[PDB]
Amino acid sequence: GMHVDIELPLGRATALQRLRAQGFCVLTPAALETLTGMPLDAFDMMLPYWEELAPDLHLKDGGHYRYRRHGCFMQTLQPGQLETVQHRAHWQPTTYNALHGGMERWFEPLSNEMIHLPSWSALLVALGELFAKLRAPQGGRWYIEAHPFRIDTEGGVGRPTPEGAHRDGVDFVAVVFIGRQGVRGGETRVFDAAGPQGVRFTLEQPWTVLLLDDQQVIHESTPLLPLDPADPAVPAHRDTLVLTYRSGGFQAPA
Ligand SMILES: [Cl-]
Repeated sequence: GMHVDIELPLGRATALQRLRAQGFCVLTPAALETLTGMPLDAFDMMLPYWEELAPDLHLKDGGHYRYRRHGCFMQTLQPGQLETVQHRAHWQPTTYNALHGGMERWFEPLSNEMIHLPSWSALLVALGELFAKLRAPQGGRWYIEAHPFRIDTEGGVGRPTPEGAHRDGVDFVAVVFIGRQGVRGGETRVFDAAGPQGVRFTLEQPWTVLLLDDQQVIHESTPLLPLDPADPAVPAHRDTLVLTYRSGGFQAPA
């Protein structure tokens, strides 16, 4: 099988061995603290922004209601720096073989206050430094997109993704579990992209992080189901943060 390190904290060197060997690993909240040098209280400062995400009104597929925001960055590895870049669209071609065309989506920008938190930079930088140890990006630069999400069961019906498991068309992905209430389901699955092996596990502790080598694994999560569907007024949602890292540039039409 494959290792789901969801109970014990991985150090950076073990996390690297895991990503090389199986193409993903899980960092417990304690492992994230150790990796980033930031205590969990500093990460908690980000939580109120998940109450202010913008509705994503682009799809009308009868799925659960989606809220999000979007922001992009460039990380330089030596000398280390992280900087914002101008707000930009997110590309969604029907295939990562696409050179041109496809859908470009404008979302609302991340809160400026959130991106100036110490934990925000600590998070993006530490993960970039880790990922560059597996596969160094061209010119020592990562192009990073951040997608904070809330999926709310107050409306819509959750169904399996038509496409099944996906990759993101980048080099590395981090899925950070931010929180959840009033729901079950939302189980993550990670599969070997070139073999039959897979794992299932449910992220439950805030600041648990799933690290993915986007060229070696594919992933998905199962639909949410309200714990108390009989009662509307009880909040029922799941919060995540998806960070993508890409060499060369942001995914974009030529
Ligand atoms: Cl690609």
